[PDB]
Amino acid sequence: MKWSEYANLAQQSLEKFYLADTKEQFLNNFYPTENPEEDNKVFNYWWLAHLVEVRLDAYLRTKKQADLEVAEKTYLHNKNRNGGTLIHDFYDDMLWNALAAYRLYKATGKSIYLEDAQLVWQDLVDTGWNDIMGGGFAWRRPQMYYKNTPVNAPFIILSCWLYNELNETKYLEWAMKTYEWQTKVLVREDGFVEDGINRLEDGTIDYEWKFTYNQGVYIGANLELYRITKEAIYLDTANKTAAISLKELTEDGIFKDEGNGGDEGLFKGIFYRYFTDLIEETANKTYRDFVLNSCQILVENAKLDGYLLMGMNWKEKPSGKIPYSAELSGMIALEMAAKLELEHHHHH
Repeated sequence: MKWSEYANLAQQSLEKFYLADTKEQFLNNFYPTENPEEDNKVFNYWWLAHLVEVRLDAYLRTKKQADLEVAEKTYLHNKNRNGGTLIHDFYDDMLWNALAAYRLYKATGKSIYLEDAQLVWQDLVDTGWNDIMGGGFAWRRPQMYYKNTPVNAPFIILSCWLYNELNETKYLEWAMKTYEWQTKVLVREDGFVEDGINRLEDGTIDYEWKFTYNQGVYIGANLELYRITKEAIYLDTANKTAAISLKELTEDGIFKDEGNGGDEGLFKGIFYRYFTDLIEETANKTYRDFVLNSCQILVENAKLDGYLLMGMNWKEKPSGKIPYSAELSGMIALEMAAKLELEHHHHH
């Protein structure tokens, strides 16, 4: 089965294992789910933001209107569960949705999605930044002193996208301002990206919170700025972050576990997305093979009744309670493998 076909199977697998009993819920958070009521209490607004993105990946691959519709329907379901707006207490949850909104805008051409993305950017600029810890956007409204990567890196990406779209200087200025702070405060000399700082109001960094998605979004931020500025530092930094990530976060061809919590299940999917952008920008065949080889391990072990149930550890057979966040990273990885399989040419 080709990668494009595995991506299609992955797309179908989500509802196979997560379709909820009611249309209102849409998807159960876990599989299996012995007690739906309790397991579904948490509204994973940010998980759904990434589902919109993976549904869009399928559309970009197929060009089928039906696929774009599933993406839009998903986005509206999420926005409406959140009260008919993208505004949320967690600045990062908002950003993931703003990124999905922009991609939806580019695919549908509907102005409401661009306005949604712009509104999120504006809300962060108007309320999320302060000079505690020297700058940076805060994690959530009730904790304005805690500055972390999940908020700052995605904001840089959103700012760059908005800059290219609207051509207003404020977008590039904020992208640069945020990048400078992010790099100075949360990035290691060798390119490793720390999760955040001052979470406990003690001014320290969570060094042991080594997560793949922090590396991924920093790579994306660098590539977006490289596209706009063309300064070597951005491409060089993207490469260093990618290299250190593979060196310290992987083992035996796959990424090591990052935690049994639900949210962590989505982390490596996010890395794969921006890591794939680096691959296309640099034509790095070693990194290209890492993606394809890791996906091979996933498919050789995630089979379940003809479909794919993809947990946190890609080498192990599907076991225990699995959040669809993990399912999403598997789906993202396969869509990336499928894209790589098309051998798109970007540079000679």
